[PDB]
Amino acid sequence: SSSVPSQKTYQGSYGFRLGFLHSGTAKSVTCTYSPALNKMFVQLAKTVPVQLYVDSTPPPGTRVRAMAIYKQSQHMTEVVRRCPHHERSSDSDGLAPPQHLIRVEGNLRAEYLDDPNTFRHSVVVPYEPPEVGSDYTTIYFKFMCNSSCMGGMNRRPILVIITLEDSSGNLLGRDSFEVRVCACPGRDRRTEEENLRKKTMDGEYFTLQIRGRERFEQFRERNEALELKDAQAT
Amino acid sequence: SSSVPSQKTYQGSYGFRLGFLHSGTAKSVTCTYSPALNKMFVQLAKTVPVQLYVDSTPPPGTRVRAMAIYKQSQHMTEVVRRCPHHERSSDSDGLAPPQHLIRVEGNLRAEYLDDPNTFRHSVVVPYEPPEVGSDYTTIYFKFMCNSSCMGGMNRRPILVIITLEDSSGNLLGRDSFEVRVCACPGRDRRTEEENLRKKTMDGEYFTLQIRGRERFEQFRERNEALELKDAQAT
Amino acid sequence: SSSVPSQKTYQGSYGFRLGFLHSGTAKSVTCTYSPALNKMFVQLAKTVPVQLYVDSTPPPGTRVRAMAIYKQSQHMTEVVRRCPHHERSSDSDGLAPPQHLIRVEGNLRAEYLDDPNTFRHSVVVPYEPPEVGSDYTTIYFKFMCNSSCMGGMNRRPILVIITLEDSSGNLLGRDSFEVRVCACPGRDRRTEEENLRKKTMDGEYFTLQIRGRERFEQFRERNEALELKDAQAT
Amino acid sequence: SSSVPSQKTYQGSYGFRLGFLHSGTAKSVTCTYSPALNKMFVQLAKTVPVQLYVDSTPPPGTRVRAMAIYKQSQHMTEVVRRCPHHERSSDSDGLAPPQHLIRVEGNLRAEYLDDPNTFRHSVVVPYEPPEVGSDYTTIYFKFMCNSSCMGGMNRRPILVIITLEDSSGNLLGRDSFEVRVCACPGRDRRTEEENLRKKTMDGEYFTLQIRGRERFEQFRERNEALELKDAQAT
DNA sequence: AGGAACATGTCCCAACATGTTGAGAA
DNA sequence: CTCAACATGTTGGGACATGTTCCTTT
Ligand SMILES: [Zn+2]
Ligand SMILES: [Zn+2]
Ligand SMILES: [Zn+2]
Ligand SMILES: [Zn+2]
Repeated sequence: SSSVPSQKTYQGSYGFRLGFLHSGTAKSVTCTYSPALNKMFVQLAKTVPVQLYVDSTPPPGTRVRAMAIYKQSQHMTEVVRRCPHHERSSDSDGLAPPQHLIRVEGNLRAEYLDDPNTFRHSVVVPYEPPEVGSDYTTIYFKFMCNSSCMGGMNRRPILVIITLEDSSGNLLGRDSFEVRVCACPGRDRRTEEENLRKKTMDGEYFTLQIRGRERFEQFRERNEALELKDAQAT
Repeated sequence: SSSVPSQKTYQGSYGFRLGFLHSGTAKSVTCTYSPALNKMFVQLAKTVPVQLYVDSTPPPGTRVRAMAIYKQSQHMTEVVRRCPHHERSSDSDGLAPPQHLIRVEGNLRAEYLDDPNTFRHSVVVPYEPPEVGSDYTTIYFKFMCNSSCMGGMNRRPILVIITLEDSSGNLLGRDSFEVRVCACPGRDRRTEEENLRKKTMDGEYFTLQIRGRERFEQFRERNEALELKDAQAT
Repeated sequence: SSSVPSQKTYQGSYGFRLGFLHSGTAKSVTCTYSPALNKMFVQLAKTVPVQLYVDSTPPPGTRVRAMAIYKQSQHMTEVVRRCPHHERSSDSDGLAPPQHLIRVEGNLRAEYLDDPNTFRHSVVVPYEPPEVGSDYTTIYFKFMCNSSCMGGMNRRPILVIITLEDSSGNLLGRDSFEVRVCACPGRDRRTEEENLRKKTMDGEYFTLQIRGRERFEQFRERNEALELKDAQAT
Repeated sequence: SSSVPSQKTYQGSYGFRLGFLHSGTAKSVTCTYSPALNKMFVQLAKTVPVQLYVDSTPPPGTRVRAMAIYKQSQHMTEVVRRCPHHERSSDSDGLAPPQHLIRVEGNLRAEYLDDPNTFRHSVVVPYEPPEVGSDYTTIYFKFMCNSSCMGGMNRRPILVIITLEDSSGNLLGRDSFEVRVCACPGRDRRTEEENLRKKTMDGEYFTLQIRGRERFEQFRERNEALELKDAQAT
């Protein structure tokens, strides 16, 4: 009640920042990212690949930490955790405590923390350099609850904070993205981007006609992302 | 689960890449390759010839490893293995462990690895130069499970990664192709190449509103570029 | 797992049976009963009045027990309990254990049992005679979970069994009705009674062949005979 | 070893037979019996009990055997067990061996064991006299595998031998019915009755037009019910 | 407080998917 | 060694299910 985890973006000296795959919005997609809202839509307990980018390799012993907080200010001080139901269910993973919302997949060096003061949960992993011929590293997350789970997130939007820190635990970089765990990411995603379009519509716009639905959605995706970089330029 | 090995193409210092041009005559193969999908269609336990291309002769001790991973991101962290039924089968030649999906044929120097940290399976063979009169080295594989095997791949599409490495295991080159092990390769290939065609024969147009003159310029050219390349499907 | 308690109607020596005729005025109830389904629609934790009818006054020590079981046979063996979230709620009045779904209201003699052999839950109260001027005894229930509560009933229809017994617990009578705890009782009732109607109004003509002259007569004396008795919408 | 037991409808002095609740060819189900085929279509691990009926209720202690045997004149020797895949799947129920096809939940009297010589699988339960306020008995059946699982029944038909046997285990009854555990008991059921009735249909056949998809099923829940009561040619 | 208008998890079933079997082609 | 017909588990997404928000109403 006297300290909330900072969510201010910060590239730092290593140009740290995140990247995500490109997905559709079909009623079959299990995970899909919206550059228009910097928000990930994923089904319960399904893999969420997050790409980590760097301009220069960080010092030895650098770790990456994932932590979730509530987006709305009236809930910001409330620790995000699993609901009574899903909490009362153990998984093959004997590493992550049954109360943690975020898990890391395929990494036995992962470590789950319960802050003794803030009581906030978080999972940390060693920073690994990109594979030879690659420009980024990628971590695979999982969210063990539906944003709607009663007794848990209870329909409250959450934000995921990814920090890059050194052996001492000092901040080296930080980025973030919103998350919504739901039954149909495709549907929910289309709905939100649809409500966003019918809003910031004002001014002089050039018109480009595109052939094909897939090609169009890519062009539209790259377009809405650019309109975001401007949304907060001043 | 287990971390995901890189699947990014990397020709490296030797311009490493794969080829799939092996006639039907001589060792009448029942498999077939589709360049339109970069996917091979083969039957369970049947020879699959793959061509290795390199610009200059690699150093002494170079090897060639083969590893299979699940294509879809929600399965990428799961290790690709054989199904219980086929695993306990006696189709084992001794050299290859009963749990490996990928096998090398006609090479007694092949070594099968069951990683102790990533739990991933793979098979390695010493790199061999092309035959006198050829500019490529052939290698023969065998897939011990149907892509549909329950308990196994379970109808989940897989991707085979071929990496070139030095005696130590350092990456020198990498390439890959999709694989589907079925009972009727010819059929399944027609169907999939057919579904691919229908996907690029839909003439529906969409309009996009672009803000900023320069931006429009960039997007337009991007489109004209894809446009002046649409007329070639004949 | 747990054996399934009998749900067969048995009026017994006292002609025991239930009734659901309680006006809206006085204790304005938000629940509603559908005789066309013998199913009660009520909201979470809201009073549900039920009438007890008997031909002759029962012996001293007679009690009335209430037990809920899942309707569908594939769930019948699962004990009906509250969900984790609502179970840890503070809506507990003390008398009733936090895990019980069914509660008795306005009766401090009510006893809650958590069977040590069947693990089934139930609540009992001493049988009380009708009020001067009435031929039925009223009892008030409270359902502490929504039929949709995950971790709990999980959208699975339940059935409430009311049994009349002697001081020892021997069966003297039994009756029952279905129950659905939802947020909008009125709506859900209309929908279900509506789906019931459409089920008994289909107007598509199909064909049926027979291989006899006698037996045919029976299915002949009923066919063009049921299409007559329809003095409801004509 | 021995051989395959009888399956000739032999009620005996005590008489014996069973029954199944209402089951329509509607694909809106998870199980259904086709009297015109004597085949119990049911999904995987979905409880599907059968009614116990007996005129002269045998002496307490008597038991009802239930076994599975292939109806094909070549596999009748092979024991009916679970596929290698599902075998790994160790269900919570430790009462039934993780290799037995049949199960019976919510019944401590459940008996499971491997034959000492032939090494067969069987389940036996004590004939519980119709309890207070009833007239018959009901046991909860299951099938932990599909009739198509490879490494198991492998697309091979089976019969559930239900013979009432005294405490000792001496013959007393003999009833039976074929089973086809699948994923679509509805479709599958009709896809058989079709080709079934497709044969032998030349002669005097009256007509009858029934209006009402449900009524049609009602005139079928009796007419066809007499195709086993009137059709006594053999 | 009764009730459209959301918000959001499940279900239905016609495709679709895919190993079998078998008769015919070169 | 190719197709046609089957035999059979899985899927895609519109329809349905179901708690929540908030204006209009006694
Ligand atoms: Zn939850
Ligand atoms: Zn297999
Ligand atoms: Zn609840
Ligand atoms: Zn099986």
